[PDB]
Amino acid sequence: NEQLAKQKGCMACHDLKAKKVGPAYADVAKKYAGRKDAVDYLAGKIKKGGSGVWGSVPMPPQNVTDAEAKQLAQWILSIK
Ligand code: HEC
Repeated sequence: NEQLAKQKGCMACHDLKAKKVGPAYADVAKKYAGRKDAVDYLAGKIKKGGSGVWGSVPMPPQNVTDAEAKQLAQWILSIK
């Protein structure tokens, strides 16, 4: 929803249409669509991190469960 992206700290480097540090959620959903692994793939870089798709900025790992992480990839996609 929204309170799940604040208490955690994902909005720190993200935002619907507020290009700041990380890739705004909106842009993240546009990068994928119809993929058969957009949930495991996204949530994958969510519970681990990495870089190379948005530049060289190496994103840090996060401490989230595969459940809330799955809701962040399914919710981020539902966002235009
Ligand atoms: C800044 C210190 C960040 C914090 C804190 C979080 N994320 Fe992040 N995220 C960041 C960057 C720089 C990137 C892009 C990697 C790069 O090339 O630099 C990302 C990317 C994501 C993605 C998409 C990755 C993909 O497969 O394209 C997701 C889904 C994502 N981030 C989720 C996420 C969540 C849930 C966070 C809170 C726990 C979070 N990020 C924090 C930078 C930063």
